[PDB]
Amino acid sequence: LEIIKTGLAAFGMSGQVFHAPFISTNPHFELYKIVERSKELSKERYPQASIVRSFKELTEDPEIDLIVVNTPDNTHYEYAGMALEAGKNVVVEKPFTSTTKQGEELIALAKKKGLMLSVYQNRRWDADFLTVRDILAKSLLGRLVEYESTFARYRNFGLTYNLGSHLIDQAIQLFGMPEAVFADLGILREGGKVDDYFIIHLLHPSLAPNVKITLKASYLMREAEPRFALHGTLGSYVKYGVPNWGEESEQEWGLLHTEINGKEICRKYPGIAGNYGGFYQNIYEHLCLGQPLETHAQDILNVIRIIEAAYQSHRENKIVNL
Amino acid sequence: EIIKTGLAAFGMSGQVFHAPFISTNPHFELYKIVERSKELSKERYPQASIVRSFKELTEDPEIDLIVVNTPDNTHYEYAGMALEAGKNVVVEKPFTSTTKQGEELIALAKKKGLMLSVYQNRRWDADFLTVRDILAKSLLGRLVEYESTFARYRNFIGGLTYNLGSHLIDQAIQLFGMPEAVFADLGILREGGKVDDYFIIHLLHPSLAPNVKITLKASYLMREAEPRFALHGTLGSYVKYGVDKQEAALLAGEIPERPNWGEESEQEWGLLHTEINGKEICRKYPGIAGNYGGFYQNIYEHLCLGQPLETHAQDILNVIRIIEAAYQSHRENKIVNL
Ligand SMILES: [Mg+2]
Repeated sequence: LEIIKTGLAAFGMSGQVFHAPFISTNPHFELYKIVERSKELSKERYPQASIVRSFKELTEDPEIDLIVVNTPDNTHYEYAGMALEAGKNVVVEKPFTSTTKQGEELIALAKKKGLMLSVYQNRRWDADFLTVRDILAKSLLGRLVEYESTFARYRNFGLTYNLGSHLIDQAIQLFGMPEAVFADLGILREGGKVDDYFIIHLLHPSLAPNVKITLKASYLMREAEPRFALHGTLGSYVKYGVPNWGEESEQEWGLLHTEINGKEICRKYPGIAGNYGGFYQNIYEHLCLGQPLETHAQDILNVIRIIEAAYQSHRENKIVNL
Repeated sequence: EIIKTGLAAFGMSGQVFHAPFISTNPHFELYKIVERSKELSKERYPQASIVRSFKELTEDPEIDLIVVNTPDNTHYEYAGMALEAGKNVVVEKPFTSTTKQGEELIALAKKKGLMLSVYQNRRWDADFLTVRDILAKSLLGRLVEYESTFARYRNFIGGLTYNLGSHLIDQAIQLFGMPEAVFADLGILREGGKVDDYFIIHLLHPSLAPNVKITLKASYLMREAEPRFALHGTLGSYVKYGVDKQEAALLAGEIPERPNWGEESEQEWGLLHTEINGKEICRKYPGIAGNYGGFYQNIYEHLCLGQPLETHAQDILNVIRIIEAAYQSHRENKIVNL
């Protein structure tokens, strides 16, 4: 009900694309202060923001309700820590912290002080994932029985950490944490030193324990597997991959093949647009209206636990129970 | 020169998979057909002799080969009777009710110097034959991944892992050998279902290619079908949809003799996306025709020309070992090491 005065820690790509346009347009937030080291780039589009020269200046201002930590990766633990100690709610960009221990510390500190600690991941707000969420919300496939998600690439010259994070994040958000993890990893390309292939099964996710989950990525898929393939009792949705913050061109549309009002339909499906402002609207609804936050920092720790369970599964040739 | 053949039953399997090929192959005579009460074979095979019992096949001194395609419970007894009587034998799946019975039959046939084959016809599906061709020609470069799936959609109502998984596992073993370990996850995804109607199986480190990633899958709830095959290599990929058309044509009563038998259209062919002499190509791959007659042609080449038998009964025992490991992996929530 009171406007969330927001300090933005950096005005590089991420500040200009992921953060400032939505803090600005959202009427429940004020783009109040922006850190720029020497430049005044933000003046042109955001003339009512005040430019400060240092991060500490955001933490020392009692008017600030929220600090967005989108500075370089190495600064994240220190900066989020400074902001929380100063009594500010915090958004940190992925990667949240350099260690799990650090992440646990910050969550505990936020809990102690009654503050929000959110982790920003732009892919949560992309057209493709939101379209999948919407298909599920509307039960277009009937009762869902299978979910598959693959990052297909073709490149010669670790994947489970780099692309697995996004896939695991999205699966946990839709279906909850699994009882167990199977993973098989590969180094498929000659001369490779880190995994360039994985397949992961999340066994019995808490919200939908009967749904079969497959997460995959590979650098040797010259013909791509689907970015999403979903199967239900009434139908299927299959989507192939190419920020993704608007609508999608026809070439990118998924195929929806299902039963609607008792009639079989099989058509390319435009889906719904990306909604990068959704991140901030959810923060508003959480802080002001007490609604569930979709981006709690504990999510990231949960993804890391799954990533580690996947590497353990492969290394030990075992199903890892959680 | 000519293999005199007795067919143990003229039910569906008899009319679809066996009689049309034993008949059209010039190296076989469809000599005798067991029909216990009917005379259904007279219309299409009027030169065959109808007998009323299985014993009339095994006691026939002029029969070289007996095809055991009777109801499932007889198969051990019937194959044993045929072997003891000195005949070469084909058994349909299920080979035997137990593994011990199967091992017994294999040893008996070996002792007597008799052929014991198990009918596994999907080795001659158009799609799989085409896969063998692509691999033979190294079109994908070095293969790194093999996915094989039977996608079905039937949202209403022994398991799928036995019924369809047997075919997929057999194919995978033929190409890549036996795995070191098995992971499987099975499901009953349909309301009211009594047996598994979904499986995913990983055959981990197959002997002949231990770095190739293997996924075998089937489901009765895939309204939009996943590929029948998706193979990936260093240079490219091959992706195929659909199923072999032979069984439908044979069920309709089409005679398999003709030049275009087992052929697929350009639409049915798989997509090959790879590098051929330096250049990227992406096009439908003119495939190998489906050839269920190849099962019998192989039997002839084995018995008459001393060539290797492709379909040893031991192959199905190997397949069953994998199936049992898949069931154990699912039931016990563990990777099963062989
Ligand atoms: Mg205020």
